[PDB]
Amino acid sequence: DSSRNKVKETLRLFHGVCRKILQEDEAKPEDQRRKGKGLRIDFEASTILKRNGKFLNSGVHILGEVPGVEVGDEFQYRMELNILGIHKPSQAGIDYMKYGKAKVATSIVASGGYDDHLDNSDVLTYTGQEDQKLITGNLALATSIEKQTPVRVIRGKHSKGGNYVYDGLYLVEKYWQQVGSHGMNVFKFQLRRIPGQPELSWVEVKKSKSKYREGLCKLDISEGKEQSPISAVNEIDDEKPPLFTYTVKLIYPDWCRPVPPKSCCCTTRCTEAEARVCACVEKNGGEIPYNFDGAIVGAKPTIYECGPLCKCPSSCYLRVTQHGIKLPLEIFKTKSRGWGVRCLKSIPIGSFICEYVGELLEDSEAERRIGNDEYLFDIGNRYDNSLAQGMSELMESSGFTIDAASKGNVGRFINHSCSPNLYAQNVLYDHEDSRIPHVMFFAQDNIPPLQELCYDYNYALDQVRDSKGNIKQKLCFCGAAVCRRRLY
Ligand SMILES: C[S@@+](CC[C@H](N)C(=O)[O-])C[C@H]1O[C@@H](n2cnc3c(N)ncnc32)[C@H](O)[C@@H]1O
Ligand SMILES: [Zn+2]
Ligand SMILES: [Zn+2]
Ligand SMILES: [Zn+2]
Ligand SMILES: [Zn+2]
Repeated sequence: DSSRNKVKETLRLFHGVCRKILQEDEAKPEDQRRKGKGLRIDFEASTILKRNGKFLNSGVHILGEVPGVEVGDEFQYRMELNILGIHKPSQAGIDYMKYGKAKVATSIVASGGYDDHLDNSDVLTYTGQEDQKLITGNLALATSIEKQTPVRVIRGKHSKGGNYVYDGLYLVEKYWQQVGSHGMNVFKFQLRRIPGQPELSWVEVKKSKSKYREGLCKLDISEGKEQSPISAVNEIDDEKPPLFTYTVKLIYPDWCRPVPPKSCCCTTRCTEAEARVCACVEKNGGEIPYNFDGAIVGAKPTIYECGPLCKCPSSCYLRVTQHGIKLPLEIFKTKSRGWGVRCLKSIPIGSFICEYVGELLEDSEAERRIGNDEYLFDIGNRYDNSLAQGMSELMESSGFTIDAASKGNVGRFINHSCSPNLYAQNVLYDHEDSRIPHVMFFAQDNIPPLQELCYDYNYALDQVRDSKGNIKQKLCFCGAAVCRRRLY
């Protein structure tokens, strides 16, 4: 029930610790950094979580589906498999457990180039293990043929971007022996995916790359304004996306034209390591809030980026959300929540998605809203310090509203979930007005491709009111195992 949430939170804690350790290394002068000399942030984070009892399913083998782990789930590090107890061994490709007097495989890691042909997508050929011997793992995978017991398959790319993918449950059908190219016998196993499971994510991505893709009903809702086109897909009905004036960047009315923020004195990328003063690093409380790869280290009340009069180059480490969308986004028709947003590739945890763009207005003007309050985003105090607290145990609301009813960007189409994979992060760079930060969405999960993007709308129950002025209700259809059942 809450096992999905405990899995996601466990991973979130792991990656938070990883990015903290890495931040710590990136703050050091290049000469004293450990990244070169065998820094293993995954192993340190792993150790920290283990020594605090954070590992799930430890000391127990599971055959078949693991609670809270779903088909399509992606992992950046192999040790995540260890932390969740999906796949116990540190290095070995095959994991197994006792079954009667024998042993059957519970899990395999097919690391590498995988076959990408669509008419064989349910079938997998797996190499075993100078001759390979029918012992331990190989023997267990062979016994799986006799028992017809399910095997978990994890696809491993030969880093950071969707390195391990859980592809679901397979049955082992046969095995044989042949000379490998190293010159000795190896074992080969044929597995078949069990019918009834969600489609493989690589299959969906592959089908999505075609121009004859099912349901494709618009090439670019951006109308050529975003640097990459944002398409629209509808496999549900024949409805087309709502019309609105697409707006890439937030445009300030004259009542809040930016007063020029306090600038920067660095001729190159800002970092803690370079020792002369950077004002923008002090704005962030003496830290760089991003890792050097662009990922947010961890949610904060406010992040300060370098602005228009900082002498920094575009690739400064404090310049991230200001460069706009980089992911290949698209909107698509949901069954019961109107239009939603998703991405055509994996999104690494910590990645910036997009801004909530629209017309800025004061609250008072906000309470007089007529027409569409579906696209009203109230700024102020969405910061969630849960993760920061959890990690510490290991180691002012705003009146203003963004109205995207008439003018906005793709962010207006992002739906609500009670178990969200995104969060809202306040960012300042072209001004220092605390009342009206940019609302920047970041990933708080490693997001598999084509998984719907969602954040917490954070409405208070029984405070959303009628056209005539009284309490209104709306049900939440987010489908999460722990759904709070009402949107407002
Ligand atoms: C900012 S709009 C998001 C895009 C919208 N779905 C559309 O088609 O234009 C918010 C509206 O989407 C719908 N919505 C978003 N999340 C929902 C959820 N979890 N359950 C039910 N409706 C949802 C609600 O009607 C809500 O008023
Ligand atoms: Zn800078
Ligand atoms: Zn600087
Ligand atoms: Zn600066
Ligand atoms: Zn819900």
